[PDB]
Amino acid sequence: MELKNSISDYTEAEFVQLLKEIEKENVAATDDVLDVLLEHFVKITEHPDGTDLIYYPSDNRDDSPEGIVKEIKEWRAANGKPGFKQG
Amino acid sequence: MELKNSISDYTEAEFVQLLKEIEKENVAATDDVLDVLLEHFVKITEHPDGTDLIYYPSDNRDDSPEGIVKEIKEWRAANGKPGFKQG
Amino acid sequence: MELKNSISDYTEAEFVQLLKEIEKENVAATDDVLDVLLEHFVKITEHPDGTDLIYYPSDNRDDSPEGIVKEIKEWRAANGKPGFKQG
Amino acid sequence: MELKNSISDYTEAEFVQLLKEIEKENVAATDDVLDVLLEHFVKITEHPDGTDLIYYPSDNRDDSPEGIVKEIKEWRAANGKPGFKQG
Repeated sequence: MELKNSISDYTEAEFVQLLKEIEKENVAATDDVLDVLLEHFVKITEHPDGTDLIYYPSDNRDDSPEGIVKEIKEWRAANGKPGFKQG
Repeated sequence: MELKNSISDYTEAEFVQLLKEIEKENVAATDDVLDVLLEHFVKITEHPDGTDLIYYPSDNRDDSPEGIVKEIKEWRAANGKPGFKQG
Repeated sequence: MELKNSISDYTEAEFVQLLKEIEKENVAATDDVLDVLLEHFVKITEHPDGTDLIYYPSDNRDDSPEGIVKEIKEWRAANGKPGFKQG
Repeated sequence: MELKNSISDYTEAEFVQLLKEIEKENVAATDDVLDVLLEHFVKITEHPDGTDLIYYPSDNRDDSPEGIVKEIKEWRAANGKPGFKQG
């Protein structure tokens, strides 16, 4: 197992792909994979709003993976915390 | 016959027409009008790629006035920037 | 922190200010801050010449912050890239 | 010209000098320069508490460039990550 524990463990491209899986499982017949991916997303982002980031986007941004990534990046910088794996 | 300050001064159809006009200017005798048009495109879109959206387009997107508009709306939306006027 | 990952995040004045700091750090007894600012400069400008603009000015151009800024301004404009924020 | 891409490029003494300048930059009304140094700090250390290390120090160690450096050193060694250049 090649486990990712924090956001620095990720690159903006790998995180975008994790968000695409979530979108894929959101439309899936069952929520079994979805429930686990949501828990992982909440744990690696450390953002207080949790899954609200996915389900309730602020009016300005959209709920695309890129818009969510931009939201996280901005909030990590604002709070002086490390972001993704820079590349 | 209006001076357009930003993207919110354009409806999407109007912008697609502007792109069509850029195409014709591309084959005109001089670049005098083309250059003013290209500078304006950069100004209103604010996209990092600039005129590359027209000339060295993303492969995962269709090279057409509509493929161009799509990319523009998506990048702006993802980035929290205002889009086109309604029409 | 506030992220400024693009030239459009700076007005020309803020950029001249940035260059003024580089000018100061360039003659300082320590180079630590200088090196961080030089990498930022190259990354936000995207100019193929990089730091040569600061150290090796063209024959009619200056290595003053105002002249380096003018050179970036024209270069991006000529190449269909977005410019400085409003101011 | 080498560019300090990681903590491996810094000896402890250089890093300390870097934090000393960040601490005066707080005196600097150019948050633009300070924000660039802070982004670099967070990037090279990859420590969880990011800028908290400098601003909201744990009252467990000393609030000084040398105290911040010992902690990073400690955390990196505890985490199996590369440390500072020897010198």
